[PDB]
Amino acid sequence: GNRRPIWIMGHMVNAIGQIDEFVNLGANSIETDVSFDDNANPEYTYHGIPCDCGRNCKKYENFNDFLKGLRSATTPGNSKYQEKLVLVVFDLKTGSLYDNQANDAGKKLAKNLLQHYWNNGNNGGRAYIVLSIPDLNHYPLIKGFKDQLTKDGHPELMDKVGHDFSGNDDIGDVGKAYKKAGITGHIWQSDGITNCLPRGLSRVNAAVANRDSANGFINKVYYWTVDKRSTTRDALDAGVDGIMTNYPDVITDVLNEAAYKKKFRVATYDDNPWVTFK
Ligand SMILES: NC1(CO)COP(=O)(O)OC1
Ligand SMILES: [Mg+2]
Repeated sequence: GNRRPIWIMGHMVNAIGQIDEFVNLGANSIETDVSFDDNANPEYTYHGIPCDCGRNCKKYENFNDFLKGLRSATTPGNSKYQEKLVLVVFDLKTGSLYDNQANDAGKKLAKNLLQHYWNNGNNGGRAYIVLSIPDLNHYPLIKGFKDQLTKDGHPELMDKVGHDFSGNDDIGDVGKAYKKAGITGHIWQSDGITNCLPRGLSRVNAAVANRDSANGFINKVYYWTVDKRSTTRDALDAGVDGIMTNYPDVITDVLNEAAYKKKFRVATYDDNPWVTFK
């Protein structure tokens, strides 16, 4: 059959200069951490210690500066345009917020993305965006984000927006969270653990099983963080759609192996990230 399109997701891409670094190593997507201030406004692209093994944890930007850089990287005609960069996952570090600030945080995020990434609809960045939320109880962030885009007069940008709950919750609990949020597509399911620790495939297999069932709710599955060729082959063998990595070149090398070239290909802008692969 057709090759499954694969997102090679650069991990912890939090300084503007790292966007090119990861894309030039083969990533067609990046993951960026978003810290929030005491008012639920996005503040920095900052992960902080502890972080993945082998990585500097403290590179960061003002969030809106990063967005402007991401916009340059994803706007056709810009001198820094990277046609290959087609998906950005924002790892929303909402751990610092009270639960009743989740909706507010979504609204503030939408205002920043609209102003600095989508440029108020004037020739903005073209990448698809995943809002990745680590706590199922923060699902009201999604409605806040959508209602703010709608108030500002750009509800159509939701077409470029998808969803992830990154806490490794039980898959049934995840689906109930989406049901409470009223979400019925554009769903990515993360599964994983820091590259510092070992992990098995039980939950990622269960996520794949949900995605490929007739009435599942997951559209795409990605495994993180994968820095080794053998783990990459395992995750591809299990049928994932995305691999998050500190080393995009390692993933690329496996995908260029002859047996994997026949079954996978690097996703491009015309691969809709919200559509389950068949
Ligand atoms: N959110 C994850 C999973 O997508 C895990 O934490 P992280 O900061 O390593 O980024 C990726
Ligand atoms: Mg992260």
